[PDB]
Amino acid sequence: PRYLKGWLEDVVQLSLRRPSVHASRQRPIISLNERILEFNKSNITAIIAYYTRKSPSGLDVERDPIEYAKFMERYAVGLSIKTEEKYFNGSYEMLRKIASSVSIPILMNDFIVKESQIDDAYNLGADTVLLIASILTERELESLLEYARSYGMEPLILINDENDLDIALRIGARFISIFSVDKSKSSYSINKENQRKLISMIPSNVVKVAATFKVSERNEIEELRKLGVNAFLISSSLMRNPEKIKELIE
Repeated sequence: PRYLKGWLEDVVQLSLRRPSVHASRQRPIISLNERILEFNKSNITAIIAYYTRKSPSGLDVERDPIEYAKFMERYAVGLSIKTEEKYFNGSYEMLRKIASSVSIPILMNDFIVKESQIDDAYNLGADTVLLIASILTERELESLLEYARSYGMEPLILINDENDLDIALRIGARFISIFSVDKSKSSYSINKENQRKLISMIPSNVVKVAATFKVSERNEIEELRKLGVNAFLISSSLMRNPEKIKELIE
């Protein structure tokens, strides 16, 4: 992986030594990028529900993962499950349990640094994974992207700046996420103004995911929609009331 230091390079090598898992999916892949485009054709607001048990930035407990997934299943275009163990309190069993009880695209949100994690994701039932360009070399990101595609998994590529986006687009990325739920570490670089900037630099063909900032004003959403954003990544902690989810969903 690229030159990382501090907190991130730690969880990065934690992933490198993460023991592979033996399991087998009990349902095939349900494509996330493709389900978003169909949500688009029908003008359904495509919301990827972002779920983590605990977080380092915001130290707060969560509600039952299985119960939450069963709930969001009728609304979200897909679910993003944080499987990192140390800082985010996720686990592979949690992912396997969610992928078994739900029939909508599941995205494994973790720090993928080797092909076995991708095998892990496929075998645990995830429908795709998160690939972070700012963590992998252009070499590793091209390879991993191919590995996942062989499984039939079109990964969502996280980019945080024009640099990451150049790397991603040249290796042929077809599914991209401008920013994530939390606002980076270099942080002011991560704002609403830079986000539209990065979005306009993405080819109309690419499926674009925008990490929303403020959920409630629908005119941040229907505005990003006009700039081509296909789906929105939203923290679970802002989607608990069904009627409110509907207000977002139209």
